[PDB]
Amino acid sequence: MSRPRILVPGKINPRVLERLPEMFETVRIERADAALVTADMRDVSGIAVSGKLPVPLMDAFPSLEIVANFGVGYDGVDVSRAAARGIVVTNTPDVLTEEVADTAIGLLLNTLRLLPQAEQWLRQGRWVREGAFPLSPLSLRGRTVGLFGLGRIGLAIARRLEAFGVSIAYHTRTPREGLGFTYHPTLVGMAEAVDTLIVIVPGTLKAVNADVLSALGPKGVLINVGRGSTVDEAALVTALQNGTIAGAGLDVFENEPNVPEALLSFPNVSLLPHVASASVVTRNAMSDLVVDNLKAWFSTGEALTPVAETPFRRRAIQ
Amino acid sequence: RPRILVPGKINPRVLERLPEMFETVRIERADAALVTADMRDVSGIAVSGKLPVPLMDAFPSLEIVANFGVGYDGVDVSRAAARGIVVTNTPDVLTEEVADTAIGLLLNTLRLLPQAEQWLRQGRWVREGAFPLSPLSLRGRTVGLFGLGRIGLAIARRLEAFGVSIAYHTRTPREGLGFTYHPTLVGMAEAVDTLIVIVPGTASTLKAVNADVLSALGPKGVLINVGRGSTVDEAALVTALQNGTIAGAGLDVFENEPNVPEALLSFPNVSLLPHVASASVVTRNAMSDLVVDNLKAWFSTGEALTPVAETPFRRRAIQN
Ligand SMILES: [Cl-]
Ligand SMILES: [Cl-]
Ligand code: NA
Ligand code: NA
Ligand code: NA
Repeated sequence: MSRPRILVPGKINPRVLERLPEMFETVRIERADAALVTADMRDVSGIAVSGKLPVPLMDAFPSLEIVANFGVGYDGVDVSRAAARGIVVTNTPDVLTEEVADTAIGLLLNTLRLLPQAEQWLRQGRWVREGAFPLSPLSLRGRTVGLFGLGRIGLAIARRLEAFGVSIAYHTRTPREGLGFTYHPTLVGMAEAVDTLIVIVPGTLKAVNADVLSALGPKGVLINVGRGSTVDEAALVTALQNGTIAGAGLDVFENEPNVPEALLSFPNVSLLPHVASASVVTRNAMSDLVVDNLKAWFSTGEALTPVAETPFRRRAIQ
Repeated sequence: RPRILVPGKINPRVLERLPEMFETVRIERADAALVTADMRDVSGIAVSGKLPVPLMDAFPSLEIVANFGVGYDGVDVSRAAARGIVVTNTPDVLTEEVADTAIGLLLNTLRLLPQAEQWLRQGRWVREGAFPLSPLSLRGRTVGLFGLGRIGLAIARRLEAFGVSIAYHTRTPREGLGFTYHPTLVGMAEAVDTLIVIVPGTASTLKAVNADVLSALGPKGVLINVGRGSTVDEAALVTALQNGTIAGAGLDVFENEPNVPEALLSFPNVSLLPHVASASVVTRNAMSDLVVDNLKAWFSTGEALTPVAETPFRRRAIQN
């Protein structure tokens, strides 16, 4: 049994490790580091990876055909270099869409209604000793929501928001035919028109800058759920400090896991440690898609979810 | 001008607007001992919470009690009805806000968002790494509503957009709705994994969510209570959580508020809120406006806006 050999560098969801033996021999190295590649490993034809895949590691495998990335985001893979070598890169879209949309709505409600702070009030004994938690100055009722980015996650968020009875707008570079939402050709224009901005664009130039936050306005609320941040964190802190905007909810940050100290001090801010897809069920589905991409490639010659930059079918082997 | 008693604490918007038509009479607590002789010309009450019968019966010219809240358990409505006194509540203006809170509480219970936030704020994301993956999720869940009404329909509307199936239990089915009806609470709890309690709290629904219901809900079961605390058998809930009979709970209401038993505070799979279902400034302002506009409508048009079912009275001797 000469089964294809798949490298796994460093940590990965254990479900990937569990399922690879269905078709593959797994080659483990402790870190994503070309120094750890031995001569025997040079027949490796696939990689399964979560996070950074340095180019020297990728280029240590002359027979490499496919990189199966864990996550919808694949920033850690040099896709231009992969494309140049005819290497297919796959990601995990679709299976996490609904879970991410759920998290975004949860974060929005927690930011507006202060539910985590209400719970802390109760757990600190203050309901007993001091009385009712103060009324939340904000609410979802009567708000107008602007989506920066659409895609499948944006459509899923928009679908939820319609059912809460809020008006919905969106900004993308091109409008979507068919949708009954208001399209804004510019980000600043949309931020002007709405009081609630939800950032779902993947996110070096931070598009949500001082000008955008100022347009959002004094009743404005910013929600960021990304794979990276396109929010100018220093500009956000300044806006919150000065009352330029009314509140914010953030699941993603410029330099995770580090959150600037100033953001932790505001009473009108909700902070989450990048939990958008972090359920057992959804991370299991992401793991399954990594493995099923590899299985499709080696049993049929085409991947399930290849990225846009690598539209390749499997080549002949001599 | 008609004189309106306000006993104890009430949203300041009520106090602000009463002078549009009324003289306000304030007493520090809802206690008949605080009523003086010159207050006996009072013709209306605006009240939040309990209105003891001796306080209500201290006012021989009382015509109307405008209750702050959709619930009016604190008013003895049968005694009011016997005296020809109209009681009003504040329905409709809080429905969407309450539905929002229910969905927020559900998501927080399933995905552990408040605990995730505490993990971050305690410095544990930095020092220890990722918050654990949540064992539960809204994905693939089946939701059973105990009670329907306008709040239940608003919750159902939200849940449809999350791609979860909806079932409901009430004493009689509703014609027209495309939700699955369950004739019994235990039967629904068997069929679903998520039970949301919204039913109007009555003597009939008291401790209806009992050991049998929670056991039927099952080991992936989650209980959300945004109705009355007394609809859930609190001791039975604690036992079920302790033993893993159910997987989690989210509670905005309790048997003896503001007291929450110590055992409930210890569970890592439980979200607890201090009765905040309608507690935004915008929604409590709308509730305040409806209290005052009920009083204004009574005295200036001869009928109330939102009289309760037990006191379907219009004001006598008015050319309206
Ligand atoms: Cl994972
Ligand atoms: Cl209030
Ligand atoms: Na704006
Ligand atoms: Na069940
Ligand atoms: Na309630």
